[PDB]
Amino acid sequence: LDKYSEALKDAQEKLELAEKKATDAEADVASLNRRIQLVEEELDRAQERLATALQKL
Amino acid sequence: LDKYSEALKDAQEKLELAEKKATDAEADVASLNRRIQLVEEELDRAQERLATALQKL
Repeated sequence: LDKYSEALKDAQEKLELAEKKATDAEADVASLNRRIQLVEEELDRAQERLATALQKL
Repeated sequence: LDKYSEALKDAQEKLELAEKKATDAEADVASLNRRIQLVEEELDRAQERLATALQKL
């Protein structure tokens, strides 16, 4: 009962931590998706500014 | 024993699933991290190309 209870408190805590890791990994997926998109948008802007600088050049 | 064994297999399944929520979220953030590294590297390369175009300008 204890082998399972202990395995459970550990599986359950590991779950809370895996769920937390998932929460954080997902928070990071979302925070990075935001950041990736921000760098993609800023990249498009750098590329547009580059096309502009190159046309001005 | 069954209550703990079941709660355990469920904590373990939830754990494997949460680990996969995290692994998939990790795969996604990792994909995104690769994208931020590549896009941000291009942001900076575009920004550097831009700085170059602007300096040349």
